[PDB]
Amino acid sequence: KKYIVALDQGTTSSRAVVMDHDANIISVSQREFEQIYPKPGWVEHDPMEIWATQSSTLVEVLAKADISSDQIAAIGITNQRETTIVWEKETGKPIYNAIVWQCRRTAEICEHLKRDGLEDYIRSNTGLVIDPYFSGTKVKWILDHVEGSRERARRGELLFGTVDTWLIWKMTQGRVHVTDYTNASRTMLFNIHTLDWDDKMLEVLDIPREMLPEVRRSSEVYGQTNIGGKGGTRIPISGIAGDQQAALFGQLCVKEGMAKNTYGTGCFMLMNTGEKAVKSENGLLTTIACGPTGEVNYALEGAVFMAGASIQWLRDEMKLINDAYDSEYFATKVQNTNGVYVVPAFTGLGAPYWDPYARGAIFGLTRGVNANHIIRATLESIAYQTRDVLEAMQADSGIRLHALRVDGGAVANNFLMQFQSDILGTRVERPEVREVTALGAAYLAGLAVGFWQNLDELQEKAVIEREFRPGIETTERNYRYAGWKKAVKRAMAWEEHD
Amino acid sequence: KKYIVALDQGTTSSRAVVMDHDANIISVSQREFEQIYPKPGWVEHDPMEIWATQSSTLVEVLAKADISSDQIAAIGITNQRETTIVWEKETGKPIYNAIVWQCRRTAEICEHLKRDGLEDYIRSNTGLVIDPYFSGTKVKWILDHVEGSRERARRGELLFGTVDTWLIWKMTQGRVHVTDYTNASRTMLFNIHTLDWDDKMLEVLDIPREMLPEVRRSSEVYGQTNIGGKGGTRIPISGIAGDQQAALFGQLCVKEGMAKNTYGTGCFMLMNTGEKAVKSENGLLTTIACGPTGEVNYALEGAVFMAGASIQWLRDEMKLINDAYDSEYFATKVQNTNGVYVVPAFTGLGAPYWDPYARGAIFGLTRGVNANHIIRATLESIAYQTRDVLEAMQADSGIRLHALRVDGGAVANNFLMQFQSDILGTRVERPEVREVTALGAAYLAGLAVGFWQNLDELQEKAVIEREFRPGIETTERNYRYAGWKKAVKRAMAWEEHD
Amino acid sequence: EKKYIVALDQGTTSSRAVVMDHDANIISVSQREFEQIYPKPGWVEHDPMEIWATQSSTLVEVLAKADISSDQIAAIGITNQRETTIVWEKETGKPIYNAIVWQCRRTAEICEHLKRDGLEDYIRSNTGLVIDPYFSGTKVKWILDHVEGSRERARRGELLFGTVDTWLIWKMTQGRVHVTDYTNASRTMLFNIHTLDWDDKMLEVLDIPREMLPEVRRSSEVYGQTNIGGKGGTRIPISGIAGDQQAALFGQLCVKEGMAKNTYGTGCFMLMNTGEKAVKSENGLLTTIACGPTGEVNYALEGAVFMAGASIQWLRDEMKLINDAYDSEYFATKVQNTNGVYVVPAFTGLGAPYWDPYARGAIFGLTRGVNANHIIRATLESIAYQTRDVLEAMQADSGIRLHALRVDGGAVANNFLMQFQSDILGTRVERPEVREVTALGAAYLAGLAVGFWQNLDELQEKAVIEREFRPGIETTERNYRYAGWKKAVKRAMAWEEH
Amino acid sequence: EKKYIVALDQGTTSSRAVVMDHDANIISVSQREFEQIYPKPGWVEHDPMEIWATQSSTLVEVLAKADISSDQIAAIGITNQRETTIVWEKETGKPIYNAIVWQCRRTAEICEHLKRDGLEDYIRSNTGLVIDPYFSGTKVKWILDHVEGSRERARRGELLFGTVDTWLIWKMTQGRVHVTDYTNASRTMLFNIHTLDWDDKMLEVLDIPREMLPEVRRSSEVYGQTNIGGKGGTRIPISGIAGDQQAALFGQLCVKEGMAKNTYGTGCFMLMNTGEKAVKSENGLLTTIACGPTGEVNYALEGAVFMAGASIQWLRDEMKLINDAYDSEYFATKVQNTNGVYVVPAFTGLGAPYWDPYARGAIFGLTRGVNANHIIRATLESIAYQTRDVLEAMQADSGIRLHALRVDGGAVANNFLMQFQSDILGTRVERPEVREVTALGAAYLAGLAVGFWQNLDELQEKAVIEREFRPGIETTERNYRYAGWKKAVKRAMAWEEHD
Ligand SMILES: Nc1ncnc2c1ncn2[C@@H]1O[C@H](COP(=O)(O)OP(=O)(O)O)[C@@H](O)[C@H]1O
Ligand SMILES: Nc1ncnc2c1ncn2[C@@H]1O[C@H](COP(=O)(O)OP(=O)(O)O)[C@@H](O)[C@H]1O
Repeated sequence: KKYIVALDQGTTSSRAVVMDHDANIISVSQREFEQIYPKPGWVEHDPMEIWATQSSTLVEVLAKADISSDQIAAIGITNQRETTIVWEKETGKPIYNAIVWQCRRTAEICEHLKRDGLEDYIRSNTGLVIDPYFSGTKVKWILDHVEGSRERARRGELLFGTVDTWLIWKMTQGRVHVTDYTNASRTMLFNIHTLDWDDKMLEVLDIPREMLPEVRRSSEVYGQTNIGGKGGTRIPISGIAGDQQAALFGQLCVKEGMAKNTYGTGCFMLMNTGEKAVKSENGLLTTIACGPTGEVNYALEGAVFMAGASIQWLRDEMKLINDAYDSEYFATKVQNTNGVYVVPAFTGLGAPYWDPYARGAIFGLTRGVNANHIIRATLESIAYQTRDVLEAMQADSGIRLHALRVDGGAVANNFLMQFQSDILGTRVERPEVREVTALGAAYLAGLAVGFWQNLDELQEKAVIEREFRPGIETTERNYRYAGWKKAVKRAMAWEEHD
Repeated sequence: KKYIVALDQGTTSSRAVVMDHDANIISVSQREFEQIYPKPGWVEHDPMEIWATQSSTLVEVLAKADISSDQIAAIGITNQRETTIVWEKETGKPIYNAIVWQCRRTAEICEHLKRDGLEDYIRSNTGLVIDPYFSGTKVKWILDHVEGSRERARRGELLFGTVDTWLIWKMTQGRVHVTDYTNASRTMLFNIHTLDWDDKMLEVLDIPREMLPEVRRSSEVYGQTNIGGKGGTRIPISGIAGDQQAALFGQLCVKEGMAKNTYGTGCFMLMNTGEKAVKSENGLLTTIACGPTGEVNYALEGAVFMAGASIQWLRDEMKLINDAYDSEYFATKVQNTNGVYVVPAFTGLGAPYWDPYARGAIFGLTRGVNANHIIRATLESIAYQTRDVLEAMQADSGIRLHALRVDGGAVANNFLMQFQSDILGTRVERPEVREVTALGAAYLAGLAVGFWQNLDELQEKAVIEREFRPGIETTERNYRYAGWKKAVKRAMAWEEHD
Repeated sequence: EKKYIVALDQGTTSSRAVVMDHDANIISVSQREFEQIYPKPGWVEHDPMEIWATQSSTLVEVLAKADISSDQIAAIGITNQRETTIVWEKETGKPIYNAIVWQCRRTAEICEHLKRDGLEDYIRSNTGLVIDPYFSGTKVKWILDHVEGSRERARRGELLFGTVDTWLIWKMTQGRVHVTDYTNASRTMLFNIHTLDWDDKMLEVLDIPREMLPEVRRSSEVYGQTNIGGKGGTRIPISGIAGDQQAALFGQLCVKEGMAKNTYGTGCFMLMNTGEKAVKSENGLLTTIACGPTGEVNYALEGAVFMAGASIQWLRDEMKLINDAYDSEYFATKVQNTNGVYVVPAFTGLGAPYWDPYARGAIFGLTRGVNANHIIRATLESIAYQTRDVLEAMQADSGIRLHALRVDGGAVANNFLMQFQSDILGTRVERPEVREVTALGAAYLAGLAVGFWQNLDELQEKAVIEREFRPGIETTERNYRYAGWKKAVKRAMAWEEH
Repeated sequence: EKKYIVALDQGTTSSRAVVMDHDANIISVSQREFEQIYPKPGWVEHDPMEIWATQSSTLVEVLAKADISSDQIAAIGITNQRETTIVWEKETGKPIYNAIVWQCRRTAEICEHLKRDGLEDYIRSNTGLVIDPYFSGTKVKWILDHVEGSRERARRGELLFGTVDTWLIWKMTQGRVHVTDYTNASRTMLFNIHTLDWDDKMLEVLDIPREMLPEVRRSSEVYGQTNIGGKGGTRIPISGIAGDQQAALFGQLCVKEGMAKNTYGTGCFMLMNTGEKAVKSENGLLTTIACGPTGEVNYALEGAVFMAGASIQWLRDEMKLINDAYDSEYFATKVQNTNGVYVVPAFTGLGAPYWDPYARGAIFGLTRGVNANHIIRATLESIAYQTRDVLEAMQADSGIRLHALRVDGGAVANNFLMQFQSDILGTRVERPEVREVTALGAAYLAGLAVGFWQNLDELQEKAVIEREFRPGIETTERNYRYAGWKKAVKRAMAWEEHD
């Protein structure tokens, strides 16, 4: 009994990870899963595939690392936060695929609410923005979209759930219908002061309460699981959080003012705002983090929809790189983007913009622009975007951050990193372990299980493997930025409202 | 006595065709040359390299076809229209590279003029539009960049010329310094009415009249060349015309209201308006063509900067494809652009927009979008463009095309062909022989020296290879076209000038 | 309850997991490729943890993905890559050396003495085996000698040995179980095929402590149970074991004497069923245990080809000449002959009927016009060649003239291959509807065991000849191309220095 | 006045034209590759016209682009690929058949008849050539026998026979002149190297009308003029011709006995000057004619290897393994060695010291973990091997172990290869700054005639070794690797089936 196990249900892959008591990484599992675009603007995931992969990674992580059911103190869980599931309570079968948080299909529905004038209400109790991004719209969607859903829904025959929930249920044979604070926040269904489903929003979206599941603390005993092994082995489930929050947490951004920015399929920037929830005026998200004890807290969140994904697109779709990591190479074979700009609004915009109608776009093409500029453009867009939110933050925040605690798959790229310090004019912290989403999940659980007795017990745990100071002139910084800002403006509003 | 040679010094390649009296392409020779992009929006060529390749070709088609210097009746010359070259007479060495019609460096220069109510005149006098495209401002520009050029030139130390102009001089060792009408009407410098150098123009731009060459007829001995051989052999240069203008003539559009479309590096639609010059109101150019005799005729013209070039760009720069023939195969792997649009303003706008500041851009980008979608979007810009002008054409022309006739490299592409057909809803006629440009120069030089008594002998000559009636995909046309429009507006105004 | 049977295929390049219904319908498949280690030219290894880890996650995964729950599995079938040797520590359960693969050749040295020593007839007689590094014996000894004080702990109980099945079953029973079937045991070169038990002459020759040995068992029989979680007290019976080859002969219903099949996976295996008589080869073929219609020990004539689908992987992965294995046929068909080039896929020694551990891969007949495609096709070709090779011996040894070859394996997707083979043999060819005959074989057995099925014939109406390739062209070529091939071989033979 | 000499390099794969000056620098170059045609597996053909046309445009382009007038050219030097045989109609000036590339193997059969009729000794002694389908003889005859009434017209004075120097010049004199040189003429196996003239037995044995051969001349000397137009009445002396190998040797100032060079191109050639002395060789080398310090007649030991640069071109154009020959280096350095792989590149048979028309190209040591890097790498090494093969025959035959190796050719750029090479022989490898040496010879051969330069000394210090490669591999290793090759080689032999 001396291992903790984090579960990370990524946007593109399912991960499984293994730490010890000194919190190292004994092992990793990963599997990607099919991403579906039934139609341009839309994103879906197979719930079944989401599962399997997530299960198998679990099982495969121990196997290979040669660990037995028995030594697993507990299991923590983080997931991508907005994607929505709905299935028959009985058969445990989805009434429709999972709609990822990217999928813009409920834009239209958003229009309605915007118009009924719920904007202030929503910013107010949920702290969210009216976006197809959030779960509510989605649920109403399956709901309206499937024959007598609403009905079954009422007869409590159907279960609504995010990923964490779905995970756990499956996990516990349908025994446990739960989810933690953090994940509830982004549903735009649950009140954040109150701390429990906004009664108003259910009516609004026309959503039968029967369907929701209990909400709990992010750090706590929720259940157990039997994955086989040596007769009588049950594994506990003591930790749940959205990756974002997980990272935040595994980053030890446990006081107000503390923040990090993560780089994976998207970009997330979160600042801990302690016990008090700052209402943003600069196009940010107010949300729930975790205190040093898995306690409710608040946070300022800036969400970027596309980051490493552009890069995935380069390779899967554009097929211009053979592997992610190549980007560094190619992008550095030139001195600039040669006037080029990418606006990766592939799935709309996001903070601080919030533009369901924007699409992805390339700018300032000329004859002599080759592929290397493009790729490089792609990277930098990442860098701009952040700049977009960071400011917003300092705006809303009132704090002027002095360095950037980043993390994610992509922090591995040094270019992007340098580029980022430059463009920012800020220091950039690069911790020695980049799977913190996973840590935050280990941390939360084992906490819940006295695997660790408190945070501090970790503290000297977090190590900056490298830091980046800028190097470029203010003039050009702003100079390049302006370009970016203009590029943005050309993109927004592309798609037509039906 | 047996053959005539056409010479096509095209934007991207130098060429040499051998026709017989029967009007048959007996042998061919292509050579490609370097495209220089000193910087974004600028495109130069090496004048020597132009020379270089163009001589090699001629020398090459001949050998190959086992043809002796004596057997050639005349030499015709066609060329890329607007590139300016400038050299010393005493040495025949350029003070600068050829500056391309593409090249957008003289934009500032155009704003001065615009600023000086110079417009009405220019249009009036030259039938052109203020824009970086003309050798006008170009010339000037070199003059201002090279130390004490002006003075030398005044003292007639420096020669000025277009391409034909440079070729002929080169080929007649300095002996002859001349130009034809068509060409000359593309300088901004020359009066299409008058039939001679506009002084205001020469004044306004401050170009020394010494540098200009003799404007001549499109069909007329001008001199001769010595390419060795038996000995005593001298070959005459009987024909000259701007390629756009040569193509039109080779299409035998010698009567008023007869049109053609040309797709090579760029796109150029022309209409023979007979002895009367029609003034554009729709963004079109008024220019000089040839009569059925090689005599001054007038044409309305639409000009698109980027046509075949894009495929080359995907090719050389993007490397998405291996060959331009390819493109088709990729485009037909998908059934729509996935809503992605491309605007090939790599080198500014042009007809009917004229916007030296537009730069290329790709729009409606999304995650399921791949290379093919892209390649295909690329070909579509092509038809979109042609549709654009084709309409100014009919506004201006008042004539409704009951069918397009076309030519150039690109027309071998049936995707392009058929698309174009459905996009326009008009029929598209494709010849068996597509180098109708060379033909036109064959035709002129030939007509000149008695090789053929008239166009008559050449009428029975053509043959349509394919006629592209518009695929049912002629219902959804404004719809497609409409995205197009939207898209363009978004391309417009990229580069910074203020 | 219990509607499903699960086959486990632990192949040389991947591990699978297959779910059948009572109708013997693959309700789900799972794969995951795994590393191929070549510490040195001529040697192949695997990681027993990786073999494990893969095999694990697959099972878990097919289940998952198909929504089948543990309570529903009547039993589990088990198949494996046959010769590969593993040696762990009973306590820790950890290995003291990587799986050494049948392919591997480090043992020829040892093998060298055994020849030296006179051990032919015996080995062959009692084993029906030949002296070669293909078989586990030599391998074992090897590790024993390489690992320090192996023999001690070996005799002190301490170390276990196992083939794959051994290794997987040991692992799914927590160590509780240490079984093996006949089929499998035969391939060790350690155990007596007549006697039905470990041959101690051997054990003595090779100096292998019987402590470390496991128990030979019945191919169809409950050996034990596994626990993979679920509704407490859930466990699954392990009723089936076979070497995939034999495993395959069975799935294919070749349970009567004179019945054979050919299998095209990573390699090539032809086996004929000899009823209860163990026919002694005299043409380079092996004699091995097989399965009667009840799991009963039968006997077989077997031809073992080391490089078959392996070659194609080489091309794609190593030569990188291909993207997908399915590509191969396309390219090959791109040429029309191989331009007289031959490929000899002896990357891993010779194998029947030659057995030549000193031969290495080689390519012949190259010329300046020989290109990739020709080469590819040569590769494919080499497969139908090695086949015709053994097929002859089969009918030497068998004395039976097979009228049509029945086939199976992953590579039979190849129409080209299938056709070429047809022609090369000048015999018809039967492609089944399903190709996972191997996993099938395994389900059958373990299901027969647990009464899933009461008899084969139940399953007879299963098997649908999806396609039949009849011999194409005339003899002449046949023999002609063959001679070509023979030549080649002889020059492959004897490369390595020993 | 006349401030420049121009060299025409006509190679097996591309047509060149170089422009130098009095200070023998290179003002410019123009190349162009031309189609390799393989009618049948082991058959090598070229469109005479393409050879022509390419040489033309190249000549033209150098001038044109360098801004150089016919009036400025002191003369044209000429070199070519050596065995490729062209035969055309005197009237029309048209090839009766493609040009048969030296590489071509189609005449083995015929070489058989030869050996069989006891001629090995003679051929070896008057011509200095070994019986193979390498040389011109059989080619001609082949043609001859294959074209209906050729022989007839060929006596009837209507048909012409030429190597490539010869087809060029005549194409550039409008048929005025039909000449050839010592160097080239010696590779036909129809020319006696002492007598220094057309072999009768030769013509006899082979049935070739004396009436078709150009006339044999010096290497440096004025043979004609050409007119390429320009400023009226401009003529250009054609003042030099040599087989490019001999050209290289020459352009290396390889001019006294003991002096030798290795050239690495589409093939690989190694030759060493034996002065005036014609050494018959026992070790498989070639005996031929080279140039004296004045263009006078010299002699040499040649070592001819069929594929060097061509092997890579096969990776690049056929196997598509690399996209650029220069890449080679890159790839092969991603590996420490070659996983026991060996590439024997007998695409075109053997060649010295082997001499095996039946030999095919092959690959050995194949194993599962062998990737394309190893193949490329092996490819490279084969070059090094073969060199070491001829190299030895040479020391055998001449008693001298080369202290340093003077090299050149297009492939000498490959640093890897260079080094490997050093390693494999355990000899120093001198790399000149200008590797374009074949041309240079030609220029030298020309300007010299035309008195452009009066002596070679004028030319001496003009040479500079850009790089020296010393062997960095332990003897054992060195030899060890050799033995392997040697083994591989044999397996390669006699693959082909001779009825
Ligand atoms: N099959 C093809 N499909 C599409 N575009 C093509 C195709 N072939 C050539 N192109 C383009 O057409 C142009 C060559 O046409 P051409 O008319 O010969 O040149 P130019 O206008 O300068 O004289 C290049 O831009 C080339 O990519
Ligand atoms: N870096 C390199 N490595 C290997 N071969 C090279 C390299 N660079 C050029 N080459 C090769 O050298 C040959 C060119 O020979 P060169 O001396 O130019 O041509 P030629 O055949 O006419 O003598 C080509 O076959 C090319 O494949």
